[PDB]
Amino acid sequence: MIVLFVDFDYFYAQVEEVLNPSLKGKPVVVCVFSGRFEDSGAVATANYEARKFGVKAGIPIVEAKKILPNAVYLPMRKEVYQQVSSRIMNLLREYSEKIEIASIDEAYLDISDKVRDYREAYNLGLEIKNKILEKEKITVTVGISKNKVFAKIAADMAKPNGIKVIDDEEVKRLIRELDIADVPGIGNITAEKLKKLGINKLVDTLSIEFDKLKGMIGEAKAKYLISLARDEYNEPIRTRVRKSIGRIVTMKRNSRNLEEIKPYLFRAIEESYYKLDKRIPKAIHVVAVTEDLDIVSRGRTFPHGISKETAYSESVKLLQKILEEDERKIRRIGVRFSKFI
DNA sequence: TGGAATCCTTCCCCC
DNA sequence: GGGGGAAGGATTCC
Ligand SMILES: Nc1ncnc2c1ncn2[C@H]1C[C@H](O)[C@@H](COP(=O)(O)OP(=O)(O)OP(=O)(O)O)O1
Ligand SMILES: [Ca+2]
Ligand SMILES: [Ca+2]
Repeated sequence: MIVLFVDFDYFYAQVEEVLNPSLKGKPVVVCVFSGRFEDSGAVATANYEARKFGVKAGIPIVEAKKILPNAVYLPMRKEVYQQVSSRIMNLLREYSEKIEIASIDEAYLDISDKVRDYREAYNLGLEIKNKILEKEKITVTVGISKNKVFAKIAADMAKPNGIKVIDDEEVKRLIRELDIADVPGIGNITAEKLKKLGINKLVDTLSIEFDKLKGMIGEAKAKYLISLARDEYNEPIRTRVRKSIGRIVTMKRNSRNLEEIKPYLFRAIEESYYKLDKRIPKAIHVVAVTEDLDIVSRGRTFPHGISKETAYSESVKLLQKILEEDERKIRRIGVRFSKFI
């Protein structure tokens, strides 16, 4: 068992660089304009030029202009990055058949049937970093170990433009040494529960009675951290498929009025239906982001697939259900479509 | 901001 | 008691 994990660096920004090389050397910030005010929006990502000054994914765009008033700010062109990504995936598909496409910018490859050890793996690493640098002009970080979680961690250490092997002895210290907050799947809310439980490192997971751990963070998560800690996590590489498709959009004002919201909602369905493209959903959800950034959703499953005129009419009922059941104003509104035939 | 997975808890119908 | 749903929310990650 030997897993290789690949992670395209500062991806959306690097793609705008590849597309206009003049941009190299300059701090680049790829933004998502919400279009309420001027520069209402958030940061989708920035190159390391910008990132070293605090500008990063999820700070408002106004906050990023106060730090770097002369950086280059580009609106997000997703469809573009979506295609460049595909082309690269295809490249890796020739390095192995066992390949999990994790996100727009990550993939793990099972390379047992291709390689004999951590030296031969390394070489395959550089063989690939190179081939992507060559064909597509994009730098990636490569992390390597016995499973996916440690391949990913390896990569976090080695970024950007890095390559790294975490071998079976280094995994051993890391269970003791690694801060559990730095484990994939443990976000701020689990990190805090785990601290008040006495777990700051991966290895303190064993010192607790399981059923207390289950009681704090869930079973699924508890079994995960446990197996990880017993050098015993070993989930395989899967070809995961889209389970849902949707679209959420921001209104120029916060509103409670049904006629004010509807056309935002209809545009969301429209784009959603395009994105489906010969896919037929059985489930529609209406998601609202209320004025204080809380998220409330109402939905419905059908026995048949959903056509557009049915998605139109049913979506308005579920939005009604939200206004009725929740007293707050509405900042964002959209749809998600799941349960494909 | 915008997208999408997965888990958990609760409710329900019913052997 | 338990299987099998669905629905709504919570959490994470990119
Ligand atoms: N919070 C976000 N909001 C919008 N888009 C995001 C967000 N996070 C990530 N993305 C998008 C843009 C990123 O380029 C892409 C990949 O994310 P990610 O791999 O974590 O970091 P990154 O590619 O920007 O740089 P890095 O090399 O540091 O990981 O997904
Ligand atoms: Ca990356
Ligand atoms: Ca974290």
